Amino acid sequence: DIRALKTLV
Repeated sequence: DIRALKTLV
């Protein structure tokens, strides 16, 4: 879930 700044998945 938390990595960098998610947009599409």
